[PDB]
Amino acid sequence: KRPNFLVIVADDLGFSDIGTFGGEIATPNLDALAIAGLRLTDFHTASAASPTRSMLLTGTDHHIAGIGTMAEALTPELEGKPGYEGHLNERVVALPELLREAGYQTLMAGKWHLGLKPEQTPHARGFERSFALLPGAANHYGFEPPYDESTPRILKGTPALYVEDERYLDTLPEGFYSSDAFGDKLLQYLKERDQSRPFFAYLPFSAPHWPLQAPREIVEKYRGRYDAGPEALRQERLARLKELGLVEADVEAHPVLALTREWEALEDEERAKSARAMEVYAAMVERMDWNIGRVVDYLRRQGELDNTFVLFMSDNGAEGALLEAFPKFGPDLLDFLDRHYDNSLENIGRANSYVWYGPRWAQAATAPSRLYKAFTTQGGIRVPALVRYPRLSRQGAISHAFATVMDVTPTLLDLAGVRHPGKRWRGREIAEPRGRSWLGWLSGETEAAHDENTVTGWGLFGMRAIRQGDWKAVYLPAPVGPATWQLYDLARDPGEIHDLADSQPGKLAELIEHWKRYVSDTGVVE
Ligand SMILES: [Ca+2]
Repeated sequence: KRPNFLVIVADDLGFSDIGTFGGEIATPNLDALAIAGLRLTDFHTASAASPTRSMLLTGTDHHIAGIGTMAEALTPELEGKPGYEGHLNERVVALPELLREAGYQTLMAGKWHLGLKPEQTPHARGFERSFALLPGAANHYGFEPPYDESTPRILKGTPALYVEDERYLDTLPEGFYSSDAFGDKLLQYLKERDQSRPFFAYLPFSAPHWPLQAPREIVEKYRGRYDAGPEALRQERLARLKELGLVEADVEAHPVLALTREWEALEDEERAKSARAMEVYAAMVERMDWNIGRVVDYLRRQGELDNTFVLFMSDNGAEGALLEAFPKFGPDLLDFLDRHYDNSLENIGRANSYVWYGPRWAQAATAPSRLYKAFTTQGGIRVPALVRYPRLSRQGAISHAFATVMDVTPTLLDLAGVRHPGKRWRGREIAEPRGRSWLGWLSGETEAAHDENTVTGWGLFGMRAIRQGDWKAVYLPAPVGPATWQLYDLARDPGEIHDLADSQPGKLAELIEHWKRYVSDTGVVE
């Protein structure tokens, strides 16, 4: 029989957060899947949420699929540019659209971030059943601030805007907490399914994305765990990554860069609030894991899990952003939060708190990689991923084989026996995948789905990367980089520390040719 699919996406989860990826956070359900499956150390997304999601569900690049930049970042200049529509566009066909016409039941519960309008919903784009947060974020409990002209832009852009199928919801249920509600709905849809046909189940959490919020009883489990701070944590993560074989023992970690005060420079009250944010974060991840368990355990008891291809991934690097640092997110975010929320120590994590853990906590989870979410360095794009499917040969191991989010759609089509329709679908021109099916690799026929000549690009927020084999060039503009192409050998320098631009000018030049072709193939506009 054709397999089921369960595609689970964490939101801004960091590389070493989960237990089997070197973390101290309780993730038993994921860990059971991970150790019996295949853990990926060289799996890549885009550097931010909607770009990644557009790639996941198409098998092509975000600049083609409609999210050339984030909608919330769109300009009048970028306006009519193809692929910069700000929603999944009609130049692509989505994975669920293809499966659904081939007899799969398409079921989703979670964050969408691929369009706000009726014709852009999961219902519109291939899901027979869906319960979805349409924006990029929202209050986990559905506590909404006043909305008027004076509301910070980052809050105006993140209302708790939910749909079920075609119905825009006017209320949320009592006791609504995002991760629990997604677990509840997806379980509902699975229990309500036609058991005589396969399913494609999509479970995009909004945890552990800001605002950091979680049940108090889970936050309590972490009381005091993070009192030694983000650098002490980074060292624990690095040690554990090397003990587990996820990173080689000789790997040189990128230095931590931030403009904030280091832990030892903070006052006791400042530390206590920052540590509490990280305790809350941990609980978000544990609670997400618990919901995943509810879904997976149900499938297991049904006798369906072993014929379910289970993919878990984060959508981008850990979130190091200081939301107060960007005037576009304002005006006066901190003041608004001071007047509308309660970020007192004892209230952090509750519905009427609103915190984010910042650059030092984030870089603890991306280490040894350079930087974090919204950068084209490895910190922003290399994400934890696991595949559990016992029909595959490559299970029980850790793989450092190059892989991307664009490989997923072709892999699942392949397993489903469903052909990509080529260049036309429903009477319109569509893009063909840029990724490659993982089947030969995971079936043990080949060592990897890519090779030394594979070329992949990235570009978002003025930053660039271009990679061929294990050679990668990066471009970070001022004030966050040198506004010049830097060149790295990822096989020797996973931390992107040693710029080889001057010593290997021919390799850089080759990569710059690839970058131009990437721009041209995908329609990148800066
Ligand atoms: Ca994200």
